[PDB]
Formats: sequence, structure tokens, C-alpha cells
Amino acid sequence: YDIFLKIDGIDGESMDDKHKNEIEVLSWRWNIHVSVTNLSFEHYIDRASPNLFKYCSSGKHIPQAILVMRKALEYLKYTFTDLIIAMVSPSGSQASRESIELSFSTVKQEYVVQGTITAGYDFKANKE
Amino acid sequence: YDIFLKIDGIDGESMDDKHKNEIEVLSWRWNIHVSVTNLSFEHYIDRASPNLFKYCSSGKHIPQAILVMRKALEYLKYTFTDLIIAMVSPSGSQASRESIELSFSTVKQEYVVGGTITAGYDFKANKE
Amino acid sequence: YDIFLKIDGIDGESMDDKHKNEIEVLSWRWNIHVSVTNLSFEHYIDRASPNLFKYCSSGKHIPQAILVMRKALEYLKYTFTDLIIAMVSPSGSQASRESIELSFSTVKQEYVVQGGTITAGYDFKANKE
Amino acid sequence: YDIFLKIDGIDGESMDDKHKNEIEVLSWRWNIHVSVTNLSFEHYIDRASPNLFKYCSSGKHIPQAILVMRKALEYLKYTFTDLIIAMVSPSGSQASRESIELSFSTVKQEYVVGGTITAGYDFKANKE
Amino acid sequence: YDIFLKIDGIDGESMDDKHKNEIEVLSWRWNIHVSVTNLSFEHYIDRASPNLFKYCSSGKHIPQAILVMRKAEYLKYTFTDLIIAMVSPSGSQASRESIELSFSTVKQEYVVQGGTITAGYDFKANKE
Amino acid sequence: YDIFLKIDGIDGESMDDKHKNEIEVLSWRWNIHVSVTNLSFEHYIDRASPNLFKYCSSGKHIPQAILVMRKAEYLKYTFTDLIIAMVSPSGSQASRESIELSFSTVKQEYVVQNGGTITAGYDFKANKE
Repeated sequence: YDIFLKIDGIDGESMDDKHKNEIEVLSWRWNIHVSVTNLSFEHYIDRASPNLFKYCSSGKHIPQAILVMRKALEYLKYTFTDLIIAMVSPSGSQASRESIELSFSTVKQEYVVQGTITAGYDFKANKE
Repeated sequence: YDIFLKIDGIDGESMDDKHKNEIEVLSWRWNIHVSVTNLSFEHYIDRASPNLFKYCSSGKHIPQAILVMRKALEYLKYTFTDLIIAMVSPSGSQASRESIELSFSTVKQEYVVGGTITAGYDFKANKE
Repeated sequence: YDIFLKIDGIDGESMDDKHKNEIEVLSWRWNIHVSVTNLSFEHYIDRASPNLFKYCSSGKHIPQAILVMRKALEYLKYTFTDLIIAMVSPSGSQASRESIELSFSTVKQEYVVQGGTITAGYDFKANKE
Repeated sequence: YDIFLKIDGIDGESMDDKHKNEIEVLSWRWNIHVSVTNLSFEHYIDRASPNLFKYCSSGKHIPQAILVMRKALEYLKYTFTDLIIAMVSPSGSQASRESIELSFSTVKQEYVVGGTITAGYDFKANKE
Repeated sequence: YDIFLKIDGIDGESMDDKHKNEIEVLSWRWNIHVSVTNLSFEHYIDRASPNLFKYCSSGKHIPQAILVMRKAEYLKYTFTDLIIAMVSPSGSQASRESIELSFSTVKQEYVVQGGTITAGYDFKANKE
Repeated sequence: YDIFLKIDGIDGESMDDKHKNEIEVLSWRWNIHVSVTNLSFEHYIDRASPNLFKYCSSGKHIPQAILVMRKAEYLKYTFTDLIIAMVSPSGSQASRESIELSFSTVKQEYVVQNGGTITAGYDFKANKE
């Protein structure tokens, strides 16, 4: 049950075959209330954290960003764009974890089945 | 125990005999106060998730919804008309749950026990 | 230890001796905030549920409903006159519950010590005993 | 660790000897700020619950009540004067509880050790 | 660990060789939000409880009270100008009473194993 | 899991060999929103709580504080123009003590263990890096 994430520019510490230097996500969350909530995710403190801090503190948009979930072979593809790192929130104690909120224009949701059933949408412009 | 629900259009991931391709449901909840509440429920991120995205994000209306409970033979059925996905919240950590809302108009409340006992109502049109 | 509620028309499922087809309550609370709180209680999903939904939806008057507590042997009895169903809050999970609130105007508390009875009553609409 | 509460007219159920027909308390509390808080306490549902409901329903002043903490032997006293029944919340679920609030105009504290340390106060009208 | 407290006026029940007749303090917390919260400590209901009532009821000024934590005496806390505001006895079948006091100065003296570090401030006088 | 914090003038009590008179930090956090949270860390009540007391109440400008994490020197943060907001001892029968810090600028320094180091910082009070 592994989660991964890719950002243009940013480069993670991940080390699997089909994709190296991804970000290793621990938990991902977001909602659709029509309005969209920011994407919230948590990871270790790792090599992206400086980049993350930076992207955030720079407001630099992000051409793409891709979330993936696979059970211990993947099956779930979350595809966000035009992305602005809202907040980075380090924290630690004697772990060190790191939550982030991001602000995206659109998202495509891919769900691969033993085929697929896809779904996306633009929020800055209400088109399927 | 065994909770299953149908949405016209939305198929689920059911492998069951008296209904396959139905949404396996984990929790459900709805209040009345007389303004009825959005119905909430929480399934695995499964094959309905992308369409639940859509019906939500389309704000499209649904012909019929039917909720079924039974034990570990179906005892409890809930039936609903003009359905509008109010909210959809997918999330995951290393469950992957998705907590959904639904605005509706009528509800039918059957229950196999005399045989059955049923009471309905329409909350837009105030009638039976 | 054992609670049974009895409402007019609306019928529980229970197969007791000293009651029958009565509502099997799993929890109740009520308060006197002189203001009176509504009563709430939570039973399984049982034959009374559409009735309560009906009576909640209709808002139709009920003459009375009666709650009784009992060991595990009666011992505690509440009587309430005049009743309107306010909130029904069913739910379920692969743990089927059903909250019910409801508004009344009078309460009679009947306590039967293990010897006599101690009773107290009131009317809230018309301040009276 | 026994707690017994004596209030005229309202009878508890205490099997004890140095005070029978006494409200077996299970929990209590009160502040001073300098408008005192109420007094909250909690007993099983008992013969006192009818006497405490009516007395709440009527709201009839109660002259004097006495509060006792003992050890598993009487060591702690409180004396409250001018007392009104404000709230009563019997819960039940297959403890069998009923919490109370009351309002005093004057409270006494008394505490035995090798001496006994005593103090009271009137609050409706401020004086010692 | 141990925590003892000695108040001008109020006699305790702790038996320590260096300082019997102090308050055996259970907990305590305080800040400088410059704005100072109250001291807020905790103790079993003991001989000090009536006098604290008296002071809390009578609002009488307390020149000084002194705070000690030692292991199972690194911390010495000094406060002056003290008044009793909250007092909250509460029982059940722990017999507790929390208190909050208002202090104009504090002197925080930390011993080291060595000597002491020393820290004091007049919030009212904004000096030291 | 070893977290140390070097503050200038506020001496420490930390018995480690790459650095002594260091603070033993228990837990820390902070949040960007641009707009930054204060710094937040916890420690026991130790030699620094008097030093940290004054720096708070007297509000003296801290040049710099340096925070490090390392496993049972891989993460560094540098904060400058610092002032102690609030001090908070407590304890009972752990003596805990949390403190909060307000920096003008922060650096962030992650050495990667085997090839490189990724770094990031910023001046907020003059919206610059």
C-alpha cells in the first residue's frame, strides 16, 4: 500500500524501479464540496523539504503533479496542475514529519482495473 | 453488516449474486430535524470514485438510489429520488476511504421483519 | 440494565413478558434546563423505525410514551404525555443505531423502592404539578 | 472513600449508620471566582431523583445541606445554605446516572486533621 | 520527583524534614504570554484548603509564596503579591482542588549540579 | 532522534561531543502560510529556562538560533533576528516547558547521506531570500 508523488523541478529521495526520486507520501487528503479543497499530504522530512519550502515561499507555479497509490501493481492516479505550494509545515520530536497544502487548477483521477475508469475537471474554467 | 447501494449510472465493485456491480458501503448516516440532511456514507476508493467525482462536480441529478443492509436475506432498504452528490472526499495513507454526501427529495423506508413495514415522504413536495 | 419504551400506535419489536412488541432502548437521557429538554434515546433498527420516521415526518401528535428501567424486576418508570418527534438520526456500519429526539409537555417520574413508590410530576405548558 | 449528601425532605438510600437515608454521592465539584459556581454532583437514580425533580420543578428553596468525604471515618465537611434546584439529567443505557446542579447563597468549609480548620461565607449578600 | 509550596498564611500537611507544613503540590503551570498568566497548581484537599478558601473568599493579599520541585532541588520559584482567584474542590468515589493565584513578580532560581541561575521580573513594575 | 538547539547567550546543558552547552529539544514545529508561524519547541525545565525567561520578558534581540536533528547532522535550520515570545514551564508528580520563537528569516539545510545537500531559506520581514 505505497503512495508516491512527482513534481516538476522538485526531486524526491524515492528509490523504486518504475520511478526513482519520487516523493514518498505517508497520507493524502482532499475534498470536492461547486468548489475544490486544497490538497493536503504528509511525508517525512527529506530532500524535497528545501525545494518545497522554496516553491511555497516563492509561489512558483508547477506545470504538473502526480499522486499514485499501489497495494503491497498500482491502481490510482491523481493528476494536478498549475500548482502553488500553499504551506509547508515541518515538525519533529525525539519523528520528523512534514505536511503540505497545495493549490491546483485541475485534477485528473485515473483508476486502473484488472482497463480503467477515468475522471478530470478544470476549476478555473468549468469544463469537464 | 452487509451494506450495498445502487446509483443509477454509478455501478460499484460488488461481486454479489442477488446484485453484482453495486457499491460496497462501510458507513451511512442521515438526520431529520423538518429539513432533511444530506446523506453521508464512506466506501473504499473503488470504481465509483471517479464517477462520484463527476456527479458531484457535474452537480448532475440522479434517477434513483437504493441502500441495502443485511446481516452476515436482505432486511433493510432505503430508496431515494433526485440525488445530487454534495461532497466527495477521497484520501489515503499507507485505509483509502472516500466520504460522500447526497442531497435528495423522496425517501422510501422498507424493512423485512407481518412481512414488511414501509413509510415514505417527499421533502421538496411535502407529501407521502 | 433493561429499558423498554411504549408509544401509542408505534410499536416496538421486543418479545418481553411484562411488556411485548415494545421498543428496545439502548440509551436515554433527559434534562430540566424552568425549561425542559427534549428526550433522546437510541434503539436498534427495528420495526418502530418507519413509525418514528412517519411520526417525526408527520409531526403528528402522540398521546403518550412511557419509559421503564429494570434490573437484570421492574424498578423505574417515566411517563410523558403529549409528544412530537423532532430528530430521528439513523445510521449504520458493517452497528445500526437510530437516534430519536421528541418534544413533550409533561413528565411523571415513578420510582418503586424494593416497599413503596416515589412519584413526581409536572406540566410545563401550564406550570402545574 | 465514601461521600454522602444530606438534604432535608430529599431522601437518599444510604445503608450507613452515622447517617442513613443519605444520598450516596459519586462525583462532585464547585468553584469560587467572586461569584461562586453552582454545585454539581452525581448519584445513581434513586428515591432522591423524584424529590430532586419536583424540587427542581417547583424550584423551592432548600434551607441547608451537608457534604461529607470519608475514608475507606469522617474527615471533610461542607455546609451550604439557601439552596435551589436548578438542573437534573438522569441518563440511562443498558451507569444509571443522574447529575445535579444546585445554587447556594452561603457555603461553609470545615476540615478535620490535630485540630479542625473551618471557614464559611455568604455570597447573596457579601459577608463572612 | 517532589513539589512543595509554602504560602505566607496557609499551613500544609506535608511531612518533609527540611519543610513540613507546606502544600504537597500535585501539578502546576504558568507562562508569560509581557503578560503573565496566573500560577495554576494542584494539590489534594488538605489543611490548606480552608485557608485558601478564606483567602480566595476574603481576597486578602499574600506577600509571598515559594515553589519547589526536587527529584525522587533544582527548581526554586519565587512569587510575590499573591491573591487567590479560583478554587475548585471536586470529589468522586482522587479528591482534588485546583487553584489559580495572581503574582506581581516571580523569581525563577535554577540550581545546577554548580550553583544557580537566577531570573526575576516585575510585570507591574517592568523592572526585575 | 536527537534534537539540539544553539542559542547565543542562553547556555545549554547538553552532553554531546560535537557540541556542549546545547539545549536538549523535545519537540518542534512551524508553519508557512507569504506569512510564517512562530517557532515552537518543548524541553524539560533546565539551565536555560531562567536565561530564556528574561530574553522573553525583557525581549532582547537574539542574533541567531541553530536547530539540528539527527538519527539515533542531517537536518539544519538557521533562524535570525529572534525574540522569545512566551515562556512556559510546568510539571507535576516530566517537568515539561514549551517555548515559542519569532525569527525574521529562516534557513533550511538537509545533508543527504550516501551525495549532496539541498538547501532553502528566506528573509520575510524584508520579503527576500
